[PDB]
Amino acid sequence: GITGTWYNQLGSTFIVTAGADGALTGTYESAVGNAESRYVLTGRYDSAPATDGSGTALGWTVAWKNNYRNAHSATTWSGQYVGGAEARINTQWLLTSGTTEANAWKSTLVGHDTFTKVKP
Amino acid sequence: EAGITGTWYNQLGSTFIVTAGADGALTGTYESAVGNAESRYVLTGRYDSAPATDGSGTALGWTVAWKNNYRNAHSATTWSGQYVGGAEARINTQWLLTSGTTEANAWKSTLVGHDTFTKVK
Amino acid sequence: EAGITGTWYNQLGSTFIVTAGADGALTGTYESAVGNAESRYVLTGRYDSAPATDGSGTALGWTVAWKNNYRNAHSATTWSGQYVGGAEARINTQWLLTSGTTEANAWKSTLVGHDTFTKVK
Amino acid sequence: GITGTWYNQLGSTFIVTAGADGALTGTYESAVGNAESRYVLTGRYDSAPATDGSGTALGWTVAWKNNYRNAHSATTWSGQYVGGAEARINTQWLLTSGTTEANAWKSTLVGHDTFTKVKP
Ligand SMILES: O=C(O)CCCC[C@@H]1SC[C@@H]2NC(=O)N[C@@H]21
Ligand SMILES: O=C(O)CCCC[C@@H]1SC[C@@H]2NC(=O)N[C@@H]21
Ligand SMILES: O=C(O)CCCC[C@@H]1SC[C@@H]2NC(=O)N[C@@H]21
Ligand SMILES: O=C(O)CCCC[C@@H]1SC[C@@H]2NC(=O)N[C@@H]21
Repeated sequence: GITGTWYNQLGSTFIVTAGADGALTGTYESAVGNAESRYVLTGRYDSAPATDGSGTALGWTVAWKNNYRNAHSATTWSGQYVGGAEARINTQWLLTSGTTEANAWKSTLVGHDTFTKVKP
Repeated sequence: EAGITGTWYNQLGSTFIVTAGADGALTGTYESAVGNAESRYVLTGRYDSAPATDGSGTALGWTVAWKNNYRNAHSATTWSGQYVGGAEARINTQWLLTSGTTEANAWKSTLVGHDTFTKVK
Repeated sequence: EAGITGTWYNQLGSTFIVTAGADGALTGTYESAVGNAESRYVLTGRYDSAPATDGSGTALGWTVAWKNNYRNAHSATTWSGQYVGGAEARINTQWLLTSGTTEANAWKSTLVGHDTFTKVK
Repeated sequence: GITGTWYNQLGSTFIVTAGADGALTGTYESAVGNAESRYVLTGRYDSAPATDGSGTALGWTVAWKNNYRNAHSATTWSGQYVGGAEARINTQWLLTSGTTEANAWKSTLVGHDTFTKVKP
């Protein structure tokens, strides 16, 4: 299932609980960037996916402020969970930093992360 | 926080009602004017609760999974952006809408776009 | 084609000069108002030369590599979007700006945004 | 170098020539979507990359019209070439379909393709 401890290709750790009615709640620890230790995350997932082989849509957010650091930024991940022997969460993400209006054009990074439950 | 909290409408005519908590939480409901959607959907997200004071926006994001007690689109949108405060407050965003797909169709699972929200009263 | 061909300016104040060829080619120059850029840069792209006639936009895209004979930013932007014709013609786009990075920094190589171009005369 | 025949994770074939001063010219054949046979592509790349280990920035466009089909759409790929024993081109892409104004919100797909010169 979605609940568990996940790792992406960068070595970041995503610990999440999927509530029965669609909540995602957990913590995120990034291996890269202006980040240290765990950050709060919240999100949502489709708690009644299609029964045709399709993945389960989901998304979550981290604001990059915790007791250690504040990067004045937030990332959202949007993607789908694909169950099976080697379960996967495939995502695309948007990292927005707070900027002035004149620099808003360069406020948002985009990328893609794939998660599995295999520990580095 | 008082800044973010409130009712907002985007260029499509969608409605965003949000509460910003002291801990960095965003909670509320979203009603989309378009797509496979009807009525209100739960949203949850996070914002920078101690932002820069140097004329920068406040970073934030939130998610809606497009399932409520009336419809299920088997999809989820995330919005990533910044709140720009002041008397004409704005939330400027980019978003990713992922649909659940089969593996063969995963290449076409995700739409991208941008929404600008205006605060109402 | 006559529609796309011309001079266009975006919300940043950047300048796009383009010629649309009968074969679907776009050629021209781009001058950015912002970033690690000065003067004009070559652009090349493609457009749908036989678009739908049913009130839909004309799909198109183009690339600028941010090297000219005056500066090199070691980066490239692609714009993907549609031309909306008529007396107030627009090109509405989303873009991806990739910088060359080391492998360890590749996760932060790409910016995303959106530009709207207005045709001038 | 960039010039050559490349394949992505979907099995699409990208045949390209990198001109000395920054042009990319070639053809693209997609394994998926509303597409058959080869399509014209053009793009640009950094013809004098940094000498610090960094990749070479590049991008290209395909409009999905050829003598067989017209999907009334265009894709742009933005990314970097990474040389070495197993050269790679890592990209993110935007696929815009012509739409009415009211449907423009759903006009643009986003994804990511990785290319190598290894034939399936
Ligand atoms: O530098 C920052 O502003 C905060 C840390 C951002 C790290 C990002 S989020 C997207 C990507 N996936 C990760 O696991 N880490 C980076
Ligand atoms: O069609 C779906 O799968 C569900 C509805 C998605 C509607 C989206 S979310 C991004 C954009 N902004 C809105 O206010 N509505 C659309
Ligand atoms: O800073 C760079 O690496 C080169 C200049 C990039 C400027 C970009 S491209 C997308 C956006 N639209 C513009 O008109 N300018 C910026
Ligand atoms: O369906 C269409 O509108 C035309 C074909 C699009 C296929 C795309 S482009 C991005 C992705 N990478 C590929 O190799 N194929 C798909």
